Amino acid sequence: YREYTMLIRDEVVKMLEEPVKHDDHLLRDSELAGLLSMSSASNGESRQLKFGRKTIFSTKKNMHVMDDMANERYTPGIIPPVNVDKPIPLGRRDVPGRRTRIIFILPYEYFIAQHAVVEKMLIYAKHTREYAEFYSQSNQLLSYGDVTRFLSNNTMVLYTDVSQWDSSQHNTQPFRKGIIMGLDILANMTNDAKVLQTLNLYKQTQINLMDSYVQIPDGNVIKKIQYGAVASGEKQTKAANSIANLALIKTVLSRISNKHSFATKIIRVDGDDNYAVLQFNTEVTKQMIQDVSNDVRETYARMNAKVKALVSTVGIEIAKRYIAGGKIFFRAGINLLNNEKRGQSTQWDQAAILYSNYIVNRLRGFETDREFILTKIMQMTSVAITGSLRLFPSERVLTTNSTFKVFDSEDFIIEYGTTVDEVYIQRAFMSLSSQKSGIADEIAASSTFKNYVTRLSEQLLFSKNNIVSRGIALTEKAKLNSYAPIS
Amino acid sequence: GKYNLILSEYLSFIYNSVQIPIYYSSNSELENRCIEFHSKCLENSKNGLSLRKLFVEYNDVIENATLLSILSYSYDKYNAVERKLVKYAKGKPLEADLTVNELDYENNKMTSELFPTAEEYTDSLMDPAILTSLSSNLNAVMFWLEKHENDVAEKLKVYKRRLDLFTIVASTINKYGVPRHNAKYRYEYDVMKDKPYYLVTWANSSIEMLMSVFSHDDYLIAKELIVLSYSNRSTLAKLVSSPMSILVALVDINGTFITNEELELEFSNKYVRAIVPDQTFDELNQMLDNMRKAGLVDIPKMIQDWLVDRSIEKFPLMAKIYSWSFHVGFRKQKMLDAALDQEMYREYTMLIRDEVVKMLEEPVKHDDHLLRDSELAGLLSMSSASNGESRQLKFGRKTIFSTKKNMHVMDDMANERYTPGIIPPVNVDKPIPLGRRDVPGRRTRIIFILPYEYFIAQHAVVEKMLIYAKHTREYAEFYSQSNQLLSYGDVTRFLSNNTMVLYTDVSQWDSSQHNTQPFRKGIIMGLDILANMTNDAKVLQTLNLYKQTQINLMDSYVQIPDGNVIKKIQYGAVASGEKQTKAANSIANLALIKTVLSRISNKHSFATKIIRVDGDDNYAVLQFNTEVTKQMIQDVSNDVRETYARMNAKVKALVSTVGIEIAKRYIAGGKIFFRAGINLLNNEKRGQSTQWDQAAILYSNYIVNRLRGFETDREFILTKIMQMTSVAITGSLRLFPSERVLTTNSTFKVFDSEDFIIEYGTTVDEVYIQRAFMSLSSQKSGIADEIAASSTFKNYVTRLSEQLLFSKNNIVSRGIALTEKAKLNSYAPISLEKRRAQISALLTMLQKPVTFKSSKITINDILRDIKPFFTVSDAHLPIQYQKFMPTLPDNVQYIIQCIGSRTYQIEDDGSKSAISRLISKYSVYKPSIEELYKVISLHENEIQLYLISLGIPKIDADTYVGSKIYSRDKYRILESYVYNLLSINYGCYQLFDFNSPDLEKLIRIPFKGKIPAVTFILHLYAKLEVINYAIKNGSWISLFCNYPKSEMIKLWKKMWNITSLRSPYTNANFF
Amino acid sequence: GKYNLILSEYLSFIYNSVQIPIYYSSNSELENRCIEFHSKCLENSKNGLSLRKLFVEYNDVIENATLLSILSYSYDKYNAVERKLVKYAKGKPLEADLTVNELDYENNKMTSELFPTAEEYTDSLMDPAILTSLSSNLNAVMFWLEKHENDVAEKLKVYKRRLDLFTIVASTINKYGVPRHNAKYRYEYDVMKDKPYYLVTWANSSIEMLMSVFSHDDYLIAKELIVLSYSNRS
Amino acid sequence: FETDREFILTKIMQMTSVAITGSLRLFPSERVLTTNSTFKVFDSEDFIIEYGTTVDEVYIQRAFMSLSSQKSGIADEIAASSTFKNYVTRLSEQLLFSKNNIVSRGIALTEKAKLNSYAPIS
Repeated sequence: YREYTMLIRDEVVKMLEEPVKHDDHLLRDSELAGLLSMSSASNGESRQLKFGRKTIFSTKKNMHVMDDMANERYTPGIIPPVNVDKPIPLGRRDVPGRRTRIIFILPYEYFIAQHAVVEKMLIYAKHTREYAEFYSQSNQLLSYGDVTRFLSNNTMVLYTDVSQWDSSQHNTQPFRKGIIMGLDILANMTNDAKVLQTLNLYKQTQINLMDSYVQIPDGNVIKKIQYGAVASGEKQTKAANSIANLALIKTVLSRISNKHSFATKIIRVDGDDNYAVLQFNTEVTKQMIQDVSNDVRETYARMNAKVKALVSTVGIEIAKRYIAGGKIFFRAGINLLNNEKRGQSTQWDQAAILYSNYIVNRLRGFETDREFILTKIMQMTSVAITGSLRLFPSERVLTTNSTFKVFDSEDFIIEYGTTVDEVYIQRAFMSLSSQKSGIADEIAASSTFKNYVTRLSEQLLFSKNNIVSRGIALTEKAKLNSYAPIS
Repeated sequence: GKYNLILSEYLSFIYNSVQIPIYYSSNSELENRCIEFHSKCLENSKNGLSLRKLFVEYNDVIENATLLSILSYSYDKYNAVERKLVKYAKGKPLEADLTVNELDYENNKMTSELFPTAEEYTDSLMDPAILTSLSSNLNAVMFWLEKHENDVAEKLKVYKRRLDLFTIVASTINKYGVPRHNAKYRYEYDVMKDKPYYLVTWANSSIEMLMSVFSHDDYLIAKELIVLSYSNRSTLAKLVSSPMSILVALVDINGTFITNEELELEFSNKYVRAIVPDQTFDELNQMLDNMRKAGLVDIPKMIQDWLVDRSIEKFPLMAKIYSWSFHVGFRKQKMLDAALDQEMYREYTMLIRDEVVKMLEEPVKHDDHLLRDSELAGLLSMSSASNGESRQLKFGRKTIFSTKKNMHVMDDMANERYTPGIIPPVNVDKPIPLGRRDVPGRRTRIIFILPYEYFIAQHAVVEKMLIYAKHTREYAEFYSQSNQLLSYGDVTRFLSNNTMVLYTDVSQWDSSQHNTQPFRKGIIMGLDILANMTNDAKVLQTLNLYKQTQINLMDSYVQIPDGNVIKKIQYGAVASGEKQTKAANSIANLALIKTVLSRISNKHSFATKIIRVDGDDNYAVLQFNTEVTKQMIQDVSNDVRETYARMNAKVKALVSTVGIEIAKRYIAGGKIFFRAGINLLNNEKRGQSTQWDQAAILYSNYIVNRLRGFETDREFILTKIMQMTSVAITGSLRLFPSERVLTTNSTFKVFDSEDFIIEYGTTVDEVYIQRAFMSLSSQKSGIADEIAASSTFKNYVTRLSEQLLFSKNNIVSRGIALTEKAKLNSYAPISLEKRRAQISALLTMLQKPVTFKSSKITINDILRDIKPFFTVSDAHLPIQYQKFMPTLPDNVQYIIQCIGSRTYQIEDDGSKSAISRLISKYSVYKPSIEELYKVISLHENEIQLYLISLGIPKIDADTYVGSKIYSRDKYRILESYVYNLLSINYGCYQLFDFNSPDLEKLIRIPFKGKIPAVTFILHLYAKLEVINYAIKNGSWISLFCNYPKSEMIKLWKKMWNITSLRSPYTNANFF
Repeated sequence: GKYNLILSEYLSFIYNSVQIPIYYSSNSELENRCIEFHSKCLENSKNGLSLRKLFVEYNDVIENATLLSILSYSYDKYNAVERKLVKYAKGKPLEADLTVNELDYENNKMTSELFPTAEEYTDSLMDPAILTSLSSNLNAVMFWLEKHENDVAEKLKVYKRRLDLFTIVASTINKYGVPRHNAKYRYEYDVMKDKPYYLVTWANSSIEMLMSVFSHDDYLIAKELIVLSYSNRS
Repeated sequence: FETDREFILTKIMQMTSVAITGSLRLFPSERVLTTNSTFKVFDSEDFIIEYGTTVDEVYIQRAFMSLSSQKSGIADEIAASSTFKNYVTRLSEQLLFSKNNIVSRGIALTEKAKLNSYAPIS
């Protein structure tokens, strides 16, 4: 894993080489940025809180910062240990046709110590084609065209399914070693306390992780076993995962070269799949593909990693898209009548979501009869005013472009008030669009909210910032509803 | 989307006895389908039948319509808390060591002890003051645990920690039972009588903290504070935080950002060795010992471990502690106790007077119109004036208990009582009532309650003072549009191995009985000097009246309560409550440091590189003609402290070479840090906000904390919003508003469906609902209108105008009336009448709309138009800027790493426009951005009269109307209005450099025509879109725009017809 | 933001017998959460159960949504004024020197004197003409005093002044009781018949002025005008 | 003259509230009360006027405009009699030549805007 981890570290450095020496303001003030980002942060345990003179069960990580700051408990410089003493709760992600995967549940100190670095990492990715997921504003079509591009009778394509490898206990040591090693190299590049502070804190996240215990339930009881594998839940997850996956293919591809001579035309990563089109100084024979595939699989095997290493000359399949016959294909299996998890959406939104799902499927392939969908919307939107009187909303109410719009009167086509009635109703609907919450206001009434906002601003403003200040408050008052008692 | 589904779990969790979702839609056919589905659902449920078949029979409704809210038919008692809590009462209750609080009542005794009788009890010492219940918090916490009782790996560990801790709360609460809350969310005497007085507030703080834990350290910290706080309620917060000041000095600086000539943060590679003297280390040991001798164990140990290497890389922890110490609650002691704490000043007072003069030197000689008409300006300002006693009033034929100072002016003017030339004496005869301000980890401070004559005699002078401050860097709080980042960069700037920094904590000095004489003498002396500079009666009248405020103050008695009785003691200290408070306080604090710094010079020779003030802290970086030695720092600090001592002033004078700490921001390791302790489940005081606004405020608080450091689990916050927003239509039927209703940008918007990211109606439904919500946005008050019907209101408005207008001012006149009709609601009978009435309209609103005569356009409508013309394509941005605010969540920090950040505020009021300056140069009136926006959108002929109507000279007024500058001014007014509507200055955006060269490249926009308006919005819309994508993806996207020339004209019309959406809770503005 | 919370004090102050906040939001998911929180709150209250647990279970609603209004379930009679006022009726009622007004009816006589019979009475000479009640003003004034009964330093002095003066109003009004207002916020003949005709308007003006005092001078002024106005009305 | 702002807030609280039952009053919130609309009573900070900046304010802002102007079952019938039609036409006949209706539509509402005054309509 010397070759493998070495690339992971090096990739980390490039992504953060120029910013570190210059002493990027983002790196220096990483704490404020991560703090601000919380709205787009993961999730933590549904802790207990008190604001003013009441109690709540908020699970949102941002609010935790509020309770902690207004309680002298807030201490980001000290990132909670994720081991036997204070293990990691657990979250999950289900998907049809695949073993269930777990999701960590690290506290907020972790997101804060990871937002700036990852964000800076992504910018590098943003302009690097190897990362087919980030590059520019690129859509899946660009990725599709790139593969067919070099396909010729003298070049074979190779795709993989490193999903299991990303959680292989073997992977964690290298993965963590490389990230930490790079942070070390970057730290010996600056003399800025703010940056070094950030460079160091990120390093610690990896060290605490190196040995992480999991609060795994086992019935109405909560067991507590160890865990030497890497899971998702960190900011760097999606970004760092790619770095590793890209690092892996580079390692396998170079090793196989020892035997056959090719030419790496393109190399790419995409979550749980990494591919590459390599050209050969001669025509591709069945024997050649069989040999390379074997050499590739054995190589993957040597690194003790479970993977689906296939090889072709005209097509590739991966989790997001499959190119069969030179044509681009997308899977179309989004369960419509069985959701993955019970979120916080409402029955109405549930329907608008169902219609959204239906359209995506129709576009991709699978097509549930539209009459059936209309029926569901009829069932899902209706509301009862009495025990023997339901009120089924009309098509105009349902499709008119508003905050309650569920679908379209003609799939793929969006209409806009053209008649007087549509506009008459259109202006009328906006009225009762945002109705205050007898909780979302009082919360901004406690010293906690005021201190948190002011505390964040005091290190963000100089003059009379209120245009900025007014927005930050609503930024929270827009997510706060999440909390059951408010939603 | 996860919020709507999550809410289902919460409801099913609480209720075990139906859930009738409600779907709406812009689509007309679907809408009838929605109504059928809804109607059948009630029938099925009120008949005890299934509903699975109905949902299948309405897949279109579920999948294609929007969820409007979820009805809940229940029939228990909402006493599920008593039953659920027991499962967690397995632990052993906590016993408070009633021998910890210096002040008896600060101890967590049994309520029946502190208050033997009901007429003696007063939740005035522990009131959460928040419109949410303890049972709710307990309920919310239990819901999370039920949901995450099976999580695995690290997620589980969070549960084990959360599970453990919560047990401490459940076990203790269980012993006394779960206190019942009344409608006013207060805690009466009967419930409280047999329970540990400080129980309810404690549970909120413990719940707030335990639901903010993730890593092991969070747990020890939440655990230690949770436990000690139960008994210690007067020094835990102060003790835990205290050492942070010394710690900042300890770490060196490996590369930091500074302030360059263009006053923008610039990355510097400079290195500074944090050298500290031996004695300073002992000072820190004592802080640790005091923490130790006070019960602490693990937290002290942590700092101890940190001190072995003092690596900024492991500093994040020290920060979590300082931020966490604040979430222990508010130190709410008895008013009297708070009140009780309260030759060589020639140099000191002399500077205070001189500073006062400079601020008012040029204006006085010229005879500034503001100084001359100070009475009208102060009168107009009343809306932004302090507060006075809730007097008794009569308007027309009724009676009211208004506390607002402006209304007092109305009663007095219409009663011949109004007499500003005679400012009420504030002594034994007519003492000063009292107000208060509580803060975690600090002795309670009092607030005067002077009448309105005082604000009026102080608005113009202070306002003129501030303008001077506005362009003077010494006052780090006022200078330009400066944000805290500029202040941060200035300190690191000169830091070198030949210069030591010095910070102070003059908070106590500002209230030291010693201070009042000098402070007042200097202000009065300066007024005397200024008075002998003019011959203008109006100005001299104003210059004199201000002087008197000081003289009446010199000897001020306080109406201090002492039980159900109102004592009346003296008071030789200065307090807040005057206009000049914040401004004058700084003058004094700056005056103080100048005095100490000059005196110390007598010994060592340095060079004052920078000097600054900031409320209760003042600092300075001084350079030395040689390398700084530990001995040198020890000597200077001593000389400084002794000097502060000579002036008999209690202060925290520290000294370092690499870091500084102060009340607003601490710079440890060359990196800028902000505290993150805003209590979420325990408010300071019971304002006039509503339950809904309370929630939007809570979410605001949560985001600020996340951004600063502390992070309460977002799921918990969602739960609170679910509890706080819901409203009952019957005694067994609550109506929980949906996620679309809650997050859609409106006057009821509480949060965002993705923190740090603001959405805008893009679908037909969002807009359909968006236009619908605006309707019932402002509902008349059967009080706020009649009040404008009495001769009082009419006389007051006319009286103010008669000395403000000449021509037909009504554009100005119409605004002034609403200016009052917008605050008037404050008065309980109006806020309560409007709030209660709003519920009937709101409940009905969800029911059935479909009939609205929309015609008004907003940002939602404008932005929706531009969307289709933007072509997005993957782009890439490298991370180049280092980190300086290490706490920022990774997704937020990433944007700064790529595009950078600004150390300035974006003009969002039009204050920097030529027309505004002209209106200000001659008239004292001040039209808002909205007024400037409406006025600018007028015809040249109309605009000319407006200026005349206010007083601008015709020669000058005519010159503007034509002039090229006016055209540009038309562009600037719109810019300020637009930025205001995008809160570009609040939230997390205030930390983003929106003019970043790096961000600008990602946007592509051809100039179809030199039309500054449209080119502007397309660009800003382009920038916001790219930033938001960055936050929600970690990758960048590049946008292209081919907006047709024809489309631009249609869009141009829309730009001057955008209305607003009030919701103030959204307030995230922290630095 | 202080207005919404202040309103809570006022409601809790007036009602002692529930308060069901109502939150709305543009966010759709939060909105359903708001509805759940609202629905459960009615059920808990109409069943005499707590609500502390529910608020914790809806922190998102309190913190992130907007307050739309605050419902109030009461069951008394809104006659809390009679009871609260007595605490302040300690002072000695004022007696109007009916020998001050050149025009007889300008004098603050007993209504039954100026208008012996009901068909003769006419509030046309003292009608506040405002759609607010005297009891409300009295109620509002009492609320402020309860809230600022412990203020310290100079703030307290404002209270002492406000406290003193108000007593003049409370003491005088108490002697005749607090006049009841009808839907039209007018003052009929029966209520007025045994009270100093110019009482209601006077109380409004006295209340308006005493709630406009701050400095010592304001007090003497509010005090002198308040007293002389009771008899002098011309 | 300055009446304590807290007192004024109290009056607004009393004056705005509305009862739906005999034992249930509905006190409108601060957002409902100060948000710039046809029901706006005051400002959350005297002398300063705000404008919807958050999504909620705008969401509510568009919603309030809806029920802003609700027809009067009297102000319409009045324009239905020959009297109103004759009066409008009579005034216009000596004011117009071509197809004036832009002007004509306004005159009618000019009256339909004050007509409410009449008690039975207000």
